[PDB]
Amino acid sequence: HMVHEATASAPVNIACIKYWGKRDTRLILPTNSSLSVTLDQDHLRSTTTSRADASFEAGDRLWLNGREEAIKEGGRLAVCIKELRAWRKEMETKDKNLPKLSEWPLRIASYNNFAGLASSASGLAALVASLASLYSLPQSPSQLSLVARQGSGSACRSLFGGFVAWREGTDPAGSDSLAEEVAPREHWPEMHALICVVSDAKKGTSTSGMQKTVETSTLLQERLRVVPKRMDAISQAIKARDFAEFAKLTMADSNSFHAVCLDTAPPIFYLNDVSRAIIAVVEELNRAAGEIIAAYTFDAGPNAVIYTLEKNMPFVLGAIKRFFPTSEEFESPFQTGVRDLPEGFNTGVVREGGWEKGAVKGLIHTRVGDGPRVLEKEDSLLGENGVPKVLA
Amino acid sequence: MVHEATASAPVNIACIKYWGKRDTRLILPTNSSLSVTLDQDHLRSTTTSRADASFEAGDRLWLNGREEAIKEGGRLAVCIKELRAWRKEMETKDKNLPKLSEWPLRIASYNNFPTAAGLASSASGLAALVASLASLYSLPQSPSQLSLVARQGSGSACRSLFGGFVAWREGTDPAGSDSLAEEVAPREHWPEMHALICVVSDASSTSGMQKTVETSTLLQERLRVVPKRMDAISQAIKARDFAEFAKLTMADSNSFHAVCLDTAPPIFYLNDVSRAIIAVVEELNRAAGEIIAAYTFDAGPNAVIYTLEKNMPFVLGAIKRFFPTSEEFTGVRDLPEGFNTGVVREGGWEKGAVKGLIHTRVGDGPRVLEKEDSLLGENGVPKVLA
Ligand SMILES: Nc1ncnc2[nH]cnc12
Ligand SMILES: Nc1ncnc2[nH]cnc12
Repeated sequence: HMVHEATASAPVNIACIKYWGKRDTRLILPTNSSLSVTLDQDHLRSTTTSRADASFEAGDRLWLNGREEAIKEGGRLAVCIKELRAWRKEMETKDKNLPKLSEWPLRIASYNNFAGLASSASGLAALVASLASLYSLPQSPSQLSLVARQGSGSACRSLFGGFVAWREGTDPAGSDSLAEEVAPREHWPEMHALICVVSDAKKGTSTSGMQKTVETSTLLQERLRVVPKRMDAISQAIKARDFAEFAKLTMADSNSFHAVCLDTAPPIFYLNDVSRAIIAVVEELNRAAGEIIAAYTFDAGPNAVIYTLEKNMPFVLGAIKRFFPTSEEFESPFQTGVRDLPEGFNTGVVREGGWEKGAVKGLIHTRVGDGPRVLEKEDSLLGENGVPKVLA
Repeated sequence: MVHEATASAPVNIACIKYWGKRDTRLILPTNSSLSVTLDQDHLRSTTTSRADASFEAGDRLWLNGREEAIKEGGRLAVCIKELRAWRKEMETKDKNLPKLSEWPLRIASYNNFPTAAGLASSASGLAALVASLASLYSLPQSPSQLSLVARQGSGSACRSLFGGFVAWREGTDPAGSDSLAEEVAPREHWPEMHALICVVSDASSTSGMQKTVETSTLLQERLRVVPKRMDAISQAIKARDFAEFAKLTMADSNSFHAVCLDTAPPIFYLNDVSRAIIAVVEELNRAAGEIIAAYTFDAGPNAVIYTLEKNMPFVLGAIKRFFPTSEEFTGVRDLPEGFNTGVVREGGWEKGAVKGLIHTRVGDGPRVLEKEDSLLGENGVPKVLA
């Protein structure tokens, strides 16, 4: 009984130039280009096993984190599977001797090792990489990113390692809305990142959200004029390894994104009081250093990502650890240490009384990473009958 | 013959926000703004001015019982100089008048704001100084003309020279002659307009706003949008259309805080309690089936919630349901049916997260007061000293 199965992981990525707004909601074509750093799969990843077998019971089945997920026709997962099956069928049409993998049911199981960390970009990228390997697709990562983009917009940027653009494109059919390497991981491997996972228990109760910004935010129209300039500038900065300009652009575009969220009617809020305190600390770190050594950025929630070159991570750790005692124990994967605040650091930028333990829940030290990884049989999430090994 | 005048001036709250100066010396703004003047029965700044030929040379001023320096070329000094010059014009035309302009000034001011409210006081404070000196000197100048002096001395002070609904017109004259306040509608036009100030627990405007001017790209689009909001909100006020007034007020408040966020470094005034109040007001409007309340936020986390007098019980009820207030600081209605309490953290907020509530309403312009209201003793020193 021959087994046709592939397992792949894909990385998380954190946008420096933010995706926020679609011009086509079905194809997921964006209102502007975006640009991200791919993070190290040694620390954060999604992993997906896909198997096709002529003897599986009819109908595809998919599990996420051990719970079966319905694959409704037309939805994000179904569309991705349909496009990748079509590319496999094309191979079979050209070479009639190939086994007819495209005709068989799929069994798919995925897990991430993650807090409020956005899991859809790495998750859909892992699905695409896994199925592309299962089907031995000839398509390039760029071509595969067209499919990932339709599962979840920022998933397309997780098809590459290093520093990665999503080019907005101008084709109404989306053929040029895809990811592109701006610089590979080996160009600037010292780019590290500290993720600050923030408690968010004082609020009430993104795809629906960002379209409300498109519909109602007057300030968004100026953001769309500014983003191309930041794309060009941050690409130059990465190519030049100019950390200060990379950092300035990253902080400016993060704040720009949260600004147009605030300008939405009704307003959209993601930063919380802890997020703002982390910004104050990073801003004061750069000021006291007399040099921009760290850059915060925030996606659609209060967690901070702080970019810094490895050599300056002890300053970032020192500042965060000084003001934000964590409930989770912290070990750097590299045993990176902690340095005292630069002389002149104004501790008054943090509230009187400080922050209670757990206001920041925990820290994750990671760095710029490679693209998706095809794994070995040993890593499979599926048992011998095609049902996941772990069911929640 | 004692020459002494006491006047009060109101606080005002901008619906269309002033944020950004095109001229920092004359205080000319990057855009027009528009506010509601609040009732001096509730919040007021009060200033007594006296001129006397036998005072010791040099003007003196006290604020809340503490003496304040009036250095030449400073804001207060230039304000006094301009008003003195208008008085000297009177004495030139009428040689019989006493030479009040030639005599030293003793000035005392006080505001009645609640302890720890976080309310900005410089605007009503300078408006009261201007009204008091104009009364002392018997100046003929109109409120509009006086607002030029208030504007130069303290910006949005110019909008407190009028009651009701007041515009600060940005003007185009580089010397500022047309950057002044103008009445959009008097208090009597819409006296039903009430306001609930929510004093929020909070763990620099002048320098701050110029950083936004220097660094915010989104500000440049805000400056294109504000004239549209000014026209629309003036029409809504004239039509007494609360829902349109409310939408514009909430939109421009959020626009202001957005360009603060887009400043480099970013400026943050709203906090998590501010955000919760916004969630409650928006859900109140939804559950009520019509817009009955409008939040707005200035340079800090305090909320001001506009509402017609008849709907204040709903607004007060919703705020007191989720934000129990402090001891250190009225009929209420239950939440409308269908209000989703999920828009607030479970169980609401701790007591004192909102410290207290001030219920006020649209009010008239500055008031000239009586001898009994004087802040000065017989010798021209304040009655109450710190
Ligand atoms: N790991 C994953 N695989 C597929 N879809 C996902 N959506 C979120 N995470 C996912
Ligand atoms: N009442 C007042 N008088 C003068 N200047 C002030 N600044 C703030 N409040 C004031």
